[PDB]
Amino acid sequence: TIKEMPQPKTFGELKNLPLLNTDKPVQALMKIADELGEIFKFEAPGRVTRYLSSQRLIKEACDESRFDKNLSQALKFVRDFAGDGLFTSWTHEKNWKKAHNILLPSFSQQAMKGYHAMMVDIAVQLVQKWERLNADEHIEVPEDMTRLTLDTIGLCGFNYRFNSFYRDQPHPFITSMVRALDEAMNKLQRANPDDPAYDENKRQFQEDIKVMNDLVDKIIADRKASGEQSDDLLTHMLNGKDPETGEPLDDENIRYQIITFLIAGHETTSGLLSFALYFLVKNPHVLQKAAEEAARVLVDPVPSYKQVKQLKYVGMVLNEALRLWPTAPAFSLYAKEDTVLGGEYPLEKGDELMVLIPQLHRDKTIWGDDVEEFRPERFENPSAIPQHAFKPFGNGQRACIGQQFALHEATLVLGMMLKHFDFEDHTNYELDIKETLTLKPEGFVVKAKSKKIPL
Ligand code: HEM
Ligand SMILES: CC(C)c1ccc2c(c1)CC[C@H]1[C@](C)(C(=O)N[C@@H](Cc3c[nH]c4ccccc34)C(=O)O)CCC[C@]21C
Repeated sequence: TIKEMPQPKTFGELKNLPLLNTDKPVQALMKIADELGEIFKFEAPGRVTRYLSSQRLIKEACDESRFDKNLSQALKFVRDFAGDGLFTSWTHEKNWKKAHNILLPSFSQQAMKGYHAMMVDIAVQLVQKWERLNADEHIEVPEDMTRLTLDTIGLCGFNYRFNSFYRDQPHPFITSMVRALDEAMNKLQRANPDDPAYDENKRQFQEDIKVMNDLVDKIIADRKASGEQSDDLLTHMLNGKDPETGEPLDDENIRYQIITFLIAGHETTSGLLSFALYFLVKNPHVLQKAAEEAARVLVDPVPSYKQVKQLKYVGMVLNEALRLWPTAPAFSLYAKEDTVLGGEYPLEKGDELMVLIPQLHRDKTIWGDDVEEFRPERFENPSAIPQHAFKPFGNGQRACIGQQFALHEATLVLGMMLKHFDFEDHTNYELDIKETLTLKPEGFVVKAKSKKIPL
């Protein structure tokens, strides 16, 4: 039976647009989904989209014969500096399939054996930082996790050291990247963007793009000028040929790929580690089980690749953090042809869908009544999970190319943190989720008491 779609409250001629005039739009859309259910229409002047929250409908949205990746307005604003890199390109652009074919082997689970030593380099810098704190001191969790994830992708990506553990103020490239990302996100709720009042924003945005291009173009030119073969993605991109076209990536597209990886490794991955540690300190029995696994498995001064693979419970902790607060919380699709969603909702070719991942991950028909509880054991038997119920890394050929990298890095770092320190929630931290490009537990702080185990 063809059904009328619910719609949240309207503001006359502005329709639903003012609902996203908020500093926590994902959390606002989750509350709307709680009220309206598995699908709702969102209208603004000149656009309509449909927000999906149920596994029943998202399993159909994930059918690549019926739906392809759409560039949200968010991605279109980020494309002004990420260009036709993998994340901000349409599936039909030549540079998407070329870069996908060239880079897939560099991002495989087996490729992680080659990045492992570099990931350990940065993970040891984090452990040494925390070992060197004085008794009276605390840890700023998202800040240190971001130092770690940014430095890991810089070193594994391009053999470039941001040296984030040597700094209070970000590296100048990172101040320009963060300010460009903040401008991109700010433009989503900026009425009259061509008001001369925004001339200062536009000048600054162009300066920040120039800072990013200048450093990345220099690193690519320097690498071509040296002939050096390294264990990094830049070597793979300079040498690689697409088997289909037989072509390599050009230097401009390589720059966009590097900027794309640095955005990804600065945002989503540090939020995963921040939320994982938040949930562990709030659930001491889970923390104890994870710490027991780390002590049993990590028997050497630094972890081996194989030891990280044997941190099964730590991997379940990470999946359970991704379930509750996935740090890339939505993605957009368009209908390839006219189609009916869920036997109830007719769509025309081109019609857009948004997948609200945190709400999908709270579908009680999948996870049961205890959906708000942090219970990593939910992931003990993943064959029991119905199709498309768990989507923190997106869908199909447009799924996260970085998934294996992100999870290897996070499992290694969290394993070492649990081996080396006991943790205290010394402030009884009240979760406050700040929304930018990503989600983070803003102001999350802990104390770490060394177990005095040498590296
Ligand atoms: C916990 C960490 C991460 C999460 C939750 C995450 C999540 C996602 C999601 C949901 C998408 C699909 C976006 C869409 O459909 O519009 C995506 C795409 C992508 N991610 Fe990640 N990501 C993570 C880490 C990384 C890392 C570390 C890298 C690279 C080093 C990376 C690179 C990418 C790229 C290049 C794409 C585009 C892939 C394509 O369309 O060909 N991500 N990610
Ligand atoms: C770049 C990646 C990492 C990213 C980051 C944040 C968001 C996305 C993706 C995609 C989804 C997006 C939200 C939830 C979203 O639905 N937006 C939609 C709808 C929309 C909101 N205001 C607009 C102004 C003009 C045109 C469209 C829009 C959209 O962006 O089209 C808005 C906040 C940022 C967020 C989480």
